Amino acid sequence: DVYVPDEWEVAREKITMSRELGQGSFGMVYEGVAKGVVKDEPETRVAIKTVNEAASMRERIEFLNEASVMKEFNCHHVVRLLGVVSQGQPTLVIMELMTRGDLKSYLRSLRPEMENNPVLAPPSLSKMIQMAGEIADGMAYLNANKFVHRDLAARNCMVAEDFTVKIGDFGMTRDIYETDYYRKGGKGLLPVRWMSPESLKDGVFTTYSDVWSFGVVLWEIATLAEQPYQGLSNEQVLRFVMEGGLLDKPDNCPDMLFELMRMCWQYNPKMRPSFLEIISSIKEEMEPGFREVSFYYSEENK
Ligand SMILES: O=C(c1ccc(F)nc1)N1CCC[C@@H]1c1nc(Nc2cc(C3CC3)[nH]n2)c2cccn2n1
Repeated sequence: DVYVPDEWEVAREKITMSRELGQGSFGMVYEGVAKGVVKDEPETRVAIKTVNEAASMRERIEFLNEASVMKEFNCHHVVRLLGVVSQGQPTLVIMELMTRGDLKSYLRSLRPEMENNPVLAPPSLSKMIQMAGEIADGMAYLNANKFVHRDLAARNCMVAEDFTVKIGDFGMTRDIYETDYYRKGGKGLLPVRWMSPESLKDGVFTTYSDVWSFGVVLWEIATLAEQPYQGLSNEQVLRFVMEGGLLDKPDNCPDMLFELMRMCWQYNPKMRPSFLEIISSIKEEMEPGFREVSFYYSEENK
C-alpha cells in the first residue's frame, strides 16, 4: 500500500507514446520516445507500460511497487527500468525498448513457413552460443545480486533491435503462453516443463534450479521453441523429470550445446554448473564486445 515517488520519477511531458507493442498485465504497452531518461539524451526509443483507465487505486500502487523491483538492476543483459510516472494519469513505467519482442516468439518466427519459399537456415551454433552467454550473463548478474528468478524461460527473455538477448521484465505474468504453466497438485500455476526435479518435489527454487531452466532455454533455442516434453502431458512431465528423465538432443544440435544442456540437467543441483561457470566455458566463443559490456567481465563480478 502507498507508492512513494522517488528519483525514478519522470515528468509526464518528457514522455511521448506512439505505437502499441501489445497488451500487458495492467494495460496496453506502447513504444515511444522519452526526454532525459538515459542521462540527458533528448530522444530515447522506449517501451511504455500503462495501467488501464478503469483500474482502481490499489492496482496502480500494485503496478508501481511491482515494477520498482527493477530499480535495483543495471546490467546490459537485463531489460532496464528507465523511469516511473506515478503523478497523474495514465500511470506509466518506462523501460528499455526491445523491438524484437520475446525470445520464444522470436525463435518461433524463425521456423520455415512451408509455402515453397526460400528460408533462412536455423541459427548457427555461433549465434546460439551468443544468445546462451547473454542469458547466462544476465542470470549471473541477478544471482550475484541475491536473486532467484524462478521462471527462466525463452518467453521471459527479450530480443533487442541488434539481436542482443536480455532477461526480460520481472513478474510480468498473465495472457501470454498459458499452456507453459500448470496447476500442479490442482494448486498454483507453475512452469512445470522448465522446473528442476527438486522444485517439482518440494516447491523450493535456487540459482541451481535457475541453472536447470537455463538448460531448457538452450533446448528452446536449439528446437526453435518447441514445447519441452512435447509428446507428454503435464502429469507425465512431472513423473518423467522427478524420475531422472531428460529432453532429447534436438535434431542437428551440436554435441557441445547438448553437453552444456546435460550439465544444467544434472539430477543433483550441486553438480550443475553456476552461471559464471557456464559463461567461462563459452567466453572464447562470444562476440568481442562481450568483454566490454557483460557482468562477467565487470568489476562487480567479484
Ligand atoms: O511480449 C509481448 C507478447 C508476448 C507474447 C504474445 F503472444 N503477445 C505479446 N508483449 C505484450 C505486451 C508487451 C510485450 C512486448 N514487448 C515488446 N518490447 C518491450 C517490452 C519492454 C518492457 C515491458 C516494457 N521493453 N520492450 C515487443 C516488441 C515486439 C513485440 N513486443 N511485445
